[PDB]
Amino acid sequence: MAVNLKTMMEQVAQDIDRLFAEQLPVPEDPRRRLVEAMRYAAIGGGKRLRPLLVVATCALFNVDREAALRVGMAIECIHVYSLIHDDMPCMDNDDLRRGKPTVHKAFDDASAVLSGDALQALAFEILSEEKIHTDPHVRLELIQALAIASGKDGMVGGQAIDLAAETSTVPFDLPTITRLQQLKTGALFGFCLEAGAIMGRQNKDIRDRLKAYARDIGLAFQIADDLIDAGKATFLSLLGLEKARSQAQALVDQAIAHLSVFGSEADYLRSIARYIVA
Amino acid sequence: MAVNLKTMMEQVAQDIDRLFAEQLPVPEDPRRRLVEAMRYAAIGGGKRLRPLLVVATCALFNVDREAALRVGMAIECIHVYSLIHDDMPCMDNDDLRRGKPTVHKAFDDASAVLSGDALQALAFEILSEEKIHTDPHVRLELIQALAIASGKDGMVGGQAIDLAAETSTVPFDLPTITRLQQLKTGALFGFCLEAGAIMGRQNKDIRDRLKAYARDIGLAFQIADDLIDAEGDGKATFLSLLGLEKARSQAQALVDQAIAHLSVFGSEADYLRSIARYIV
Ligand SMILES: [Ca+2]
Repeated sequence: MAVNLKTMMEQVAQDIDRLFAEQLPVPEDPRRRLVEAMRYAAIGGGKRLRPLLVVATCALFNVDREAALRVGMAIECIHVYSLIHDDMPCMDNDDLRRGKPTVHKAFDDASAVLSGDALQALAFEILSEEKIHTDPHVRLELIQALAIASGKDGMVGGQAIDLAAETSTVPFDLPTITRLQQLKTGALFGFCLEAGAIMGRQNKDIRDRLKAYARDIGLAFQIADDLIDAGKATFLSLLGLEKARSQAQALVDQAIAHLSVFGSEADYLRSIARYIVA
Repeated sequence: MAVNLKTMMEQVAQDIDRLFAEQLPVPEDPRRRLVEAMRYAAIGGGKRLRPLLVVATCALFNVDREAALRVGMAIECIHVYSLIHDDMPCMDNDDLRRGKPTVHKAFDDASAVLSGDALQALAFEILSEEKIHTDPHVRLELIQALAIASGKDGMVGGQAIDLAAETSTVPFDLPTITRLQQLKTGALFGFCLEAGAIMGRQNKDIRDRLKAYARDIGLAFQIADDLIDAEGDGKATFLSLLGLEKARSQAQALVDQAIAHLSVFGSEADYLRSIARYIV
């Protein structure tokens, strides 16, 4: 099961890379720097957790594979742009990323701002195209979901809470850092899973179960990260080492449990929760 | 015509303020600052030129007025976020915009980055809702058009060309600054006019006439801007390249050209006609 996953992963990574290169031809005009920055940030980089989730979820319902990949690129556009902006000096001020210089270092601050801005627009351009799905109602569902997942009630909202924690001398509580995770990383994860239910025209019960999986692995992910990282409150600082470890493991079990109404079609999502999140 | 135009402008301004206020409730969780930054930028502008164009174009056909206004809010999301990101120290460093301190000044740099980021997302959320149009294809057409108009092949692409001009010692030529305008400001104007055609379920011939109007007023607007800014005093501009007399006459000709695209409409197009003349 870990081998079928490790190879799904590689197929996904090379496909997303292909899609981005194809989506981002370098224009023969002064937009050259902008698009080269977009390609620099979007191509080659991450392990494509988000496109992977989209592909693995769409596989529950035998969704058109190609369209599933493009939805993957759309969510990855949002993820990548968020990283470009997060890395900037006024934010996390990071010099490196994938062992490679961040956009504002390789290019400049303004190029980082604009390349991120363009990638957000591109996510919606991609989702909007007819190749995604013939049912227009479907495409609208994906677009509304992504817009909510990306903005003030989603990823950016989470970024903002994180910024508030860093600039406040009042330590946050467990409910607030939980809400922080739900928005900062959980919104995009939730989109990945929900996109599958949408692409498959599934019912509320199935939609709810997939979003619960996303909810639970997202939290497990952050708890694990709060452990790996070792002044603001964290799951480690609030739960302590022992309970944080046990709660991360419990969340993984829970995430898998949400998929229990599925047969073996849900096996990729099971593996993702273990051999990646755990 | 200018009298009704002023009235429409004041009305659109009030409506857009109402709509943004309703769209942006302030949470008591730590997202408070983000949303207050969004409200600060979006509310109490602001001539709302882009909402005005949407409203005046939808008026050509039988489009629900509140729906037209919401599309106006959506395009204004893109415009406002673009100003927030443009004012930042990384870009133009403006501490002020029409007597109003910029977001990074009233708040901080990080809040300006995020409030702009959230506003771009908000534009697409707004367009996706059924409130806009019962027909799903109308909404999808608007969304596709906005994403193209906003990104690397639109507004941000234009922003990039401008940034390239400012950080190079090689003066751009007429073709390049023409492309610069088409993208930097022309793309959003194009959306405003095309949105009216889309909301009105209009044919390709009508859509093209409207986009041609946007193209012409957008160029005229930039030429007039190149003129205005010069009156109040080294990258190439329409003024530097064309010279004073040619830039003046071309701005004027472009207004006439913009209006001529509307010759197939009756008095319902008077707002758009006035707006074009106003852009001078
Ligand atoms: Ca600028």
